[PDB]
Amino acid sequence: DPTQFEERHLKFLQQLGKGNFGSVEMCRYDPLQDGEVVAVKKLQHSTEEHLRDFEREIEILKSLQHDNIVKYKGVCYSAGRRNLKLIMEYLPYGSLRDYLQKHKERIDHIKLLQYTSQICKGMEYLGTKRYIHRDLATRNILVENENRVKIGDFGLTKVLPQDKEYYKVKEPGESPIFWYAPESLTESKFSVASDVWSFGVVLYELFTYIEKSKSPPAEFMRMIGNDKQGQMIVFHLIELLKNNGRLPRPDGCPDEIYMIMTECWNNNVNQRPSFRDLALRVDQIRDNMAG
Ligand SMILES: CCS(=O)(=O)N1CC(CC#N)(n2cc(-c3nc(Nc4ccc(C5CCN(C)CC5)cc4)nc4[nH]ccc34)cn2)C1
Repeated sequence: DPTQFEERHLKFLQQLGKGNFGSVEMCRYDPLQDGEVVAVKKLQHSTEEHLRDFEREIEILKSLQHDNIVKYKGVCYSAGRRNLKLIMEYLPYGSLRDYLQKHKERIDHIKLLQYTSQICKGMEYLGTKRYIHRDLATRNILVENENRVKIGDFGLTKVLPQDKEYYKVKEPGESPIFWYAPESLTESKFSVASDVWSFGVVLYELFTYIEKSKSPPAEFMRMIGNDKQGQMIVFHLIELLKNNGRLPRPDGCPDEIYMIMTECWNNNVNQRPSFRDLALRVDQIRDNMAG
């Protein structure tokens, strides 16, 4: 509905996030001019290809309704109905990556496992639509309140072809290589199982509390050698992963939780756990610490 969010009533307030190809702004929608705060995603450095990808992303988000997925509100066909902007609920505590850093002193293991469980259920839901997220990372998780997080961005999400259980990317632009499964690096293959690999990296991130020098890029670069540049980095990352190099157990991380991470990081795609497996395992851990 192009009349739902009219550009003349959508007022900019603050910048919330920004990257090479997109940004999110805090805006106020006041049709009666005298209104709700919303989050608005727009492209940056747009092209016809990027705009078509953005249309697919909007359709993906519109099709999702789940407690742990940020809520679609609509679209603004701005610039006289010659451009597109995506309208979403505003989540007041921002990205989980920043929230964990700001509030680590009140976030214990059982809280981390609540966030883990919630991310997992969002991903179970995504898989029922045959969507592959391809960019799971704490920077793409948003915090609604102390007890609720949601997957907040779907800019790299792809729909599986009807007769295959993987999506093969041809020319990969934005590639978060230090979250990628080995078969994504070596064969450009993305699947539910590669999302599970990346979820293991998210779980690692959580239990580092986003401490300085413990991020996946920083750790993998320290193991590879900080002087390496360009494709050499990739070559070494592939060799490292294929022969069982892995992110370390974070300081203070229980062995049981590191074991979850390492089971997600199986080079054998079919042996990785399912998101249903993981959600039940994590919720049983929480419940057996204390319900
Ligand atoms: C393609 C690149 S992108 O730019 O498009 N990309 C998407 C991207 C990553 C993800 N997911 N993102 C999304 C949002 C976003 N934020 C919010 N609320 C918010 C509230 C408060 C603060 C403050 C800032 C200052 N201080 C640190 C404390 C928190 C920030 C945000 N609500 C939202 N609803 C939907 C989206 C969204 C933000 N970043 C980044």
